[PDB]
Amino acid sequence: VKLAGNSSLCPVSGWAIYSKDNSVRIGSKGDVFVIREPFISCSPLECRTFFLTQGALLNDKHSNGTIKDRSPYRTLMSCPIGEVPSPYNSRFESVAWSASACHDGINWLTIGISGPDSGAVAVLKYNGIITDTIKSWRNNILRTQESECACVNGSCFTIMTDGPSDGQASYKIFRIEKGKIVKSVEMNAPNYHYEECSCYPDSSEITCVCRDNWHGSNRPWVSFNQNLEYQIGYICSGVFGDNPRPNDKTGSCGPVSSNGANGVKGFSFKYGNGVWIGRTKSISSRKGFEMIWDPNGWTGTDNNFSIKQDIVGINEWSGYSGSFVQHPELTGLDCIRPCFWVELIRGRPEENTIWTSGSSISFCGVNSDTVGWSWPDGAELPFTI
Amino acid sequence: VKLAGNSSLCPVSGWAIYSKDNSVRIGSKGDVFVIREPFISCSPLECRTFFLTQGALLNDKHSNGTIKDRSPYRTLMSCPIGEVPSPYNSRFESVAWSASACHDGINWLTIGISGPDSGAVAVLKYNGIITDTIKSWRNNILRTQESECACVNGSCFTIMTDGPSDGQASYKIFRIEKGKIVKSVEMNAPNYHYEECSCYPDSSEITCVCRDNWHGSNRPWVSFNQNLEYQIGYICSGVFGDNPRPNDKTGSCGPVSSNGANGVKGFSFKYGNGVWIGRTKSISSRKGFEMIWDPNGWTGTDNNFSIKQDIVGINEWSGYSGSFVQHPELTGLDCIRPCFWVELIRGRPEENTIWTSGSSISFCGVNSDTVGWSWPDGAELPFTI
Amino acid sequence: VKLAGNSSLCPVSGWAIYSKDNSVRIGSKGDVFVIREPFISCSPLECRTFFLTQGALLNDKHSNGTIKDRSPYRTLMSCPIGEVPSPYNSRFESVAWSASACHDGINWLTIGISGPDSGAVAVLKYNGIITDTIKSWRNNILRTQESECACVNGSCFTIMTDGPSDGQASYKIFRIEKGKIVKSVEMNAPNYHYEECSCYPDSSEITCVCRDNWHGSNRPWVSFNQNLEYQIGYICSGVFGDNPRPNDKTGSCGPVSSNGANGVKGFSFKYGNGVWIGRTKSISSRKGFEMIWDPNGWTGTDNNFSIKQDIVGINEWSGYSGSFVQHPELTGLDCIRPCFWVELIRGRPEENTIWTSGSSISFCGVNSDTVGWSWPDGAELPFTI
Amino acid sequence: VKLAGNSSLCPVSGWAIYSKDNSVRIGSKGDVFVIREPFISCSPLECRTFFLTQGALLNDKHSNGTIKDRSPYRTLMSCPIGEVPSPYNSRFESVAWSASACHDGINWLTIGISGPDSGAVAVLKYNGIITDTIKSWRNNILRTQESECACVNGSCFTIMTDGPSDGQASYKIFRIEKGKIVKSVEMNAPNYHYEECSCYPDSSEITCVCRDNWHGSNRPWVSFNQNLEYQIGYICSGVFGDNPRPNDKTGSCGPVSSNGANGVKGFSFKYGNGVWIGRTKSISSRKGFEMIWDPNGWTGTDNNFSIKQDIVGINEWSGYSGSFVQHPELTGLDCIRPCFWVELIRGRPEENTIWTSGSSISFCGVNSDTVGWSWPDGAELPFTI
Repeated sequence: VKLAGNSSLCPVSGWAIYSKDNSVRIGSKGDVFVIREPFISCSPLECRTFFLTQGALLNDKHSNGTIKDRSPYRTLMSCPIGEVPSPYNSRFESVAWSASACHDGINWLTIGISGPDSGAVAVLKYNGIITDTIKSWRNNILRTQESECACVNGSCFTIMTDGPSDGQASYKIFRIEKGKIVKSVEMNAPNYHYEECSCYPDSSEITCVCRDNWHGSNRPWVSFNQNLEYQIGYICSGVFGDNPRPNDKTGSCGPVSSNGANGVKGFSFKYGNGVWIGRTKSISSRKGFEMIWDPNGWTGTDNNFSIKQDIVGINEWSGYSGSFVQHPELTGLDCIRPCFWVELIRGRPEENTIWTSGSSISFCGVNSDTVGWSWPDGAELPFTI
Repeated sequence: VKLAGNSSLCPVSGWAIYSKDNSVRIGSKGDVFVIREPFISCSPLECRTFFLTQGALLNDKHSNGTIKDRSPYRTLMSCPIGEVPSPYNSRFESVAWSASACHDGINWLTIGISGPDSGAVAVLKYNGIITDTIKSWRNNILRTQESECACVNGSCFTIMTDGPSDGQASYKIFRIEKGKIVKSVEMNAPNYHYEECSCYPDSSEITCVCRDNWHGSNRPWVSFNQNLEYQIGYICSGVFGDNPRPNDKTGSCGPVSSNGANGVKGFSFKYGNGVWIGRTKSISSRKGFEMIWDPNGWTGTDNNFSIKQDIVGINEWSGYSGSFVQHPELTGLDCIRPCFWVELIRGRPEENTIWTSGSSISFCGVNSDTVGWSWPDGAELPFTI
Repeated sequence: VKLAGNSSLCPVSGWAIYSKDNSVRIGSKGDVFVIREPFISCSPLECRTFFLTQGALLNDKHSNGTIKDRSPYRTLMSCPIGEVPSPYNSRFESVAWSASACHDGINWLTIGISGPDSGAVAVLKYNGIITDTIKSWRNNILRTQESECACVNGSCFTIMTDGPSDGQASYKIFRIEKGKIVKSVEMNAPNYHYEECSCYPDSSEITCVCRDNWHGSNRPWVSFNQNLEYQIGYICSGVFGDNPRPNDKTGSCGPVSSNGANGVKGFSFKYGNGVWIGRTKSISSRKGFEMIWDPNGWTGTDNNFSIKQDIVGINEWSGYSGSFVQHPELTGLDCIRPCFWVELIRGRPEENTIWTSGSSISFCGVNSDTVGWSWPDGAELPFTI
Repeated sequence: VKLAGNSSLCPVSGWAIYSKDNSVRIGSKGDVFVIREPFISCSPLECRTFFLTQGALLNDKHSNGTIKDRSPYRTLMSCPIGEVPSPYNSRFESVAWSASACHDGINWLTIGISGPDSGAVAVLKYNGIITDTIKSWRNNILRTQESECACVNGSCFTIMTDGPSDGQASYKIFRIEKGKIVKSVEMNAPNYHYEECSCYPDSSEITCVCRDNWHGSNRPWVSFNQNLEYQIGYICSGVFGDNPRPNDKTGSCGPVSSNGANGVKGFSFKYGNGVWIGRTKSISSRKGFEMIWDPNGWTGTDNNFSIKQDIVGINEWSGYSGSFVQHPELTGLDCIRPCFWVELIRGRPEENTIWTSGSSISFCGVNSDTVGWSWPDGAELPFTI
């Protein structure tokens, strides 16, 4: 059966920890991959964790210099949620250095980009069979969401970027039906930057929250229906979500350019005028993580919020964060439940090692009593390599 | 398709060894988890072993100081019975430092407690989906059975404790239907201590034998129906149950306080006025194990018994002990078969290592010819690390 | 649907290699068990290899002194045919130091003996549930076939021995229906010895060829119907079967006491008056293996034969040998196909190591063109331990 | 339902990266086999990778001298596509040093040759059961395709060679129906050499492209219907196929003998008069790989082509190459899709190691936009052994 997306998003007041993966603690002795960008996607029977292996095992000589991110060895794989990425319990999905995966209620769809920086090619697979193929239209690094896409009524929607990472790029929205592209629309967004977007279906409509890697320290968004009729803007809130970001002050609808020249992959949930902002705790480095509920944070420019929940302590390393969705066909409720994941990066950029790998944690929103704590990666670096 | 639980408990005269796990012998070279409290639960198709990993492998540098029991890295996992807990053959269940799991004949229910000591939160999962959530009441260490619960007619019953571990705590009984809490009742038991209960169904009723960690050297019990109408007391037999216990003498129906200040998790089966007491051979440390049949132990205060069976030698290390049952929907008989498991702890508290891990053995009650022997953990400590 | 054993045994003229296990070559780096007596049993869907793990991994410090054969750590496990006995791909069956397993077309039956020498107890499991239990009746040592048993209709037939290994013991035949013993008969065989039998069904009758560890260098046999009406004797051929055997000469109908004081587990197939003898190439040590077709070997005492096939070279180590059967419900033919397995022992009793482990090979009987070769264990001893 | 063939080969204009396993650069730490001659075969549900293990793990003392390609330890195994060949995730198929496997839409058929050089015997298995067995004729090294065969209307067709590898051999075509050899025809091809052929079905007929190991630097071919009515010849193109080959010039319809003393396993697809030649970039050693589209290459002797795609760089090691097919019963299209695989050999023959192992990559043909790149093996030799 298909996967309808006509039911609105569940209102939540807290987040309960779903899964925790101890990849780097177990990888000092066991055989686990050196992974990056570990997003989670769910199916009407189970939820899988998708990661981008670098072709090497942890605590090995082939994990040297894994700060590189575009090599002919990166592959997309998947393992059951909560389990370490290992060669003996992972499933091969595609060969890619940028990827995304979804389930339309019948079969898995995976998009994977692999090729030269000028002329990369995206290969679409439906049930493990190549169905369609895209090529770069502006001859720069072609990127995908790095997260799961949104599938509504049997059609799955993704966003791809092509162009400079510090200038004006080109943005495209795709509608995919059973692995074949049936409609693509190029966004007309001058003075905007969309990159590594997190998309969820709400009311037969798709909402994506992206990162501005050029001149924005808040987060842009785009919303479109099944005919790809889009609306663009930024999240107007004093609770900035990007990293690096300035200290909290009055935001604006336009790209706020105070400390916005890079970013980290993030997300947010729209609840009318409110937002559930998930950001780090350090305005300079990727340290800590927290959840903030701003009652009027989607259109009102002030730094006042209502609820804050602690997820990772301010002294513990953090990284990419994205959002996934559990449909009523799986949970059994009458609405769509929001969930999210966080990646805990530990390695070369900020520590004196030769590699770079990240563990993951996952939370799901509930209407019950929840507590805030710190669930970090308890690895003891450096390793023996 | 759901478990009825309306049959009486099978009368037995002996115990036949069901499974044995050589986790620590194999973990010196292989990749196995550092586990603790490995209870067992059965389903209408198979029986699983549930353990609480610390997030590190045996013979690894991350197994240092695993005598700690409440950390953000402890997770609940499960593996098929008789198999070593390994990253490559285990299934992730929940994130918890105190957990219990059950099967109501349709789907698996797992309760998992994780959070701060003052404010811990229990997350209930039905078929891998978060369904309900509980929070601590008295803001002390919220703890659960550490063993499987009892499911009768589609409802599963558990007991949770909240308060001092050497004083008067608060005790609660829960009824769970398809992951949602339907009814909770707070026990009114002055001068009692209930902790780490082992519950089994018998004639549509639930009986739990718990651990008195405050002033009792015998074991308390509680019995309730599906409406949570409870009866409380102590197992008044001269054959004491806890590990720090006096030499055998006339017991009492109230808490006997001679050597009882820090118990160990155990069990017992009621057969009218009789009991099947499972205890350790040493009254000082967790060494040895045996099963004793007292014909009038549940109500008569004398130290005379009838049958004793040897399960672990007096010079071999022992640990936690709990009880599980096999329903007629699985065995095919007309009554509920009693079974139990023992954990064999090897590590820091009594040996000169840096870690603490435990293997397990299992026994099933039969009406045939059985022998008493010693089935210890044949590990040779210390390890390389 | 249950297995019927009414179709006669297939006439064959050669043996084609079925599977080969490189357990010891792979176990120098990988994690494989230290196994012994690796028999094979088939099911209407697949064939499994059953072995007796000793609780330790190969190339490990717990492999010291594995020449011992009765310890509380030995367990019966199973893995798919042709695959190494690894902890990550094996299934736990029972706790035993002497075991056998069978499939009656519906579910797996496993018998496992574990306990003291004087008082060992056999635990019968049907579909993983304990169903019946036997105790030693002469209180010396309780042994089983170490191979698969014969299943006709829903009943499976095994032979158990109890008594001296160098004197006169007591012999019993069991009929098992759905895990429960329905009829047992004690053999009256003065001046005979049956220790490790290989049983196959032919025409709704069961024939077992056993080991004489007291008198004879030839092999005894027993044949019985479903009511346990047995016939006893010895294989009257000049082509002797046991490993400590004399040079070929005229055989005898009773125990030939020339070099018969020990023995090795073996087999033979009856074809009227003919036999398919599987023996070792060395009359003093367990080296080499071959299959010999004697047209009148079952009753005619002469050393002349017709066909010989080489399976292991005379300079390569060999060991236990047994026979299994592929029923028409699996192969699809109209008769029962003969098959056999060989164990290749490498370790302490003949080499300068600290351990003792064995690999396995399998052959199937065919009416096509086949070749004789040597398929030994290519391990390079000693290891690094 | 059985595969039908019955449809023509899909016209393609490019090749999309399908799978890639990083076996050699994961086996430096993990446990992977020392494999050689991989190939991929697809079933109506999944595609498997078949390899010929040498009985030893990578980075182990038993990897010494893994260049002897005919030993009694080589076995045929299979693992899911894109996954490393490991003892814990691969299935045993047969014992062979020369093998091929196929799926007729119902069950897997595997052919495996193992035995002496003069007297090797091929064992045919259907659904894991030995069904037929065939023996050598000219008492030389009996070879099979080393690739998947072609199954049309429930019958699978293979080619075997027997005779000198530098002279005139004997070639045979087999039709196999449910594991039993139905019809065999001996090819009458004087002054031809057929070896290691790659066969695909097209319009209910079989076309095979082989290697000439005696005096040809181009590639021979053979095409036959279901009654084994064959047509023989050579690929008449100036774009030569074998690895030892001269510089491009006008080809010939016979065995062009310039540098044809040896060869490497390869393939080609016929599209009327055109060819899709897959060859290496180095005319002396096995380095690089590319696909070339010659519009009239099958019959027109000129060196002009129209399309070239880069798959491995000229400075990266390459090896065997073969072709497989995805039927409409799996993809869902209306025609047969062509795909191919490449093996990346790294080890003793060309580098200063003690072993020889190869990774693999796979491509499938599409009518979309594709890019040429280099997807080599990123191993860093020598290892620690």
